[PDB]
Amino acid sequence: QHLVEVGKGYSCTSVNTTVFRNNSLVTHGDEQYISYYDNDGYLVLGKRKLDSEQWTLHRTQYQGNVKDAHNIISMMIDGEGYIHVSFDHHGHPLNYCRSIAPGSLELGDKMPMTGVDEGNVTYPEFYPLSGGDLLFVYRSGSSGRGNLVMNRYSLKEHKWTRVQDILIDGENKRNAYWQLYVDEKGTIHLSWVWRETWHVETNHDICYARSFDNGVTWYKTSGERYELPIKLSNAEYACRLPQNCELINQTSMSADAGGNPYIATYWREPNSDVPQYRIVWNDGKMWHQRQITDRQTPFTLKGMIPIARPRIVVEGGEVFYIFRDEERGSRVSMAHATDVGTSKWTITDLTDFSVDAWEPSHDTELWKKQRKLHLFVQHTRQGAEIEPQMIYVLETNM
Ligand SMILES: [Cl-]
Ligand SMILES: [Cl-]
Ligand SMILES: [Cl-]
Ligand SMILES: [Cl-]
Ligand SMILES: [Cl-]
Ligand SMILES: [Cl-]
Ligand SMILES: [Cl-]
Repeated sequence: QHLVEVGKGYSCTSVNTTVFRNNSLVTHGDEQYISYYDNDGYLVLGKRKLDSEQWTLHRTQYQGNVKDAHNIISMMIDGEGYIHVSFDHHGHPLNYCRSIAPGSLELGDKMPMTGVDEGNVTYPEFYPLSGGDLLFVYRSGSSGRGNLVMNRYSLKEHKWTRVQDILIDGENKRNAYWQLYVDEKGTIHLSWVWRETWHVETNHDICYARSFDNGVTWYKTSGERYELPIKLSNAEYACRLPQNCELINQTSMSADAGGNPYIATYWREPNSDVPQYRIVWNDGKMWHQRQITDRQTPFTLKGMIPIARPRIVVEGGEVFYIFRDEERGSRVSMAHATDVGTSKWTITDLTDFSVDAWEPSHDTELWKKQRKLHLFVQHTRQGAEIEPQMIYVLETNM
């Protein structure tokens, strides 16, 4: 299992290593790009040729509040090769920059997208759309308010426009926590859990929608077009799960080449106090679930979480499931099923060392285009002032 050194980065919190960095690492053509905060809090951008281990690294003019692990960096490359990057939010005005030129690590000034509803941003996420355009998703609101906002970047006009103002409706009652993926056919997939009130134990259910027209209209797997916005009552339930089953929020999802969705998360068995890793997927006709490992060690979300929220990639039913577990010494770990429906899941460790509070993020585009799995790997703590730890790209042997 081959580790490619990048550079040392901040490790006192998990800001560089959350599951919801979309993306920390991204390939365009034969170049791979990475982003992180250095030990002084500066946003660093880097790139290499995929056939080299020599990085060009550039400390930008920007800093982030790295003591708040919410305040992540998400990046993406558009069809003309410009880096788009958004960073350093926890209910704050939008921070968004772009490369000054194709493939450049140098950024211009902070810019608006649409200039509307950009005062209270959390969780910036980018996804590439067919033809070179980009999608941007974020949570708008402070003091417990949350709403999913979705924009599109037209490569042609070089501008952002709003796609949905209200896609998921909490009806002034509840919040949602979501994840998305744009499949190899350009379909946008969306899944989420509800959170009924302040407390994490009030998370419940896994819901799903998809769009074939870059976010304008939305469908269920069973073919019905949604009447928007999507509420508790009309949502498609991929998996019905109660409150108080240790169901976690804000994980990740993927799809196979055929456009079938796969969702990776965790929750406990009814007759147990031990959360277990899960996969939920739809085969075109039915939703299924499987438990990935047989953990022994209990924990509860109520009141550092001992396991990481997961990532997955899929190849025609074959699943590679990336996680981290105190039971395995907090190494980077992988579970593999030849066939998601029927195989036993074989577990291996991808690092021989602990990465502690690390969660996985991966080069989504390299998997889609080249079927290679590269992970952003760095030891971090749930913040003790520790020395910055080396960031690697882990090039996975499968
Ligand atoms: Cl190595
Ligand atoms: Cl700054
Ligand atoms: Cl929300
Ligand atoms: Cl994607
Ligand atoms: Cl596939
Ligand atoms: Cl079903
Ligand atoms: Cl088997």
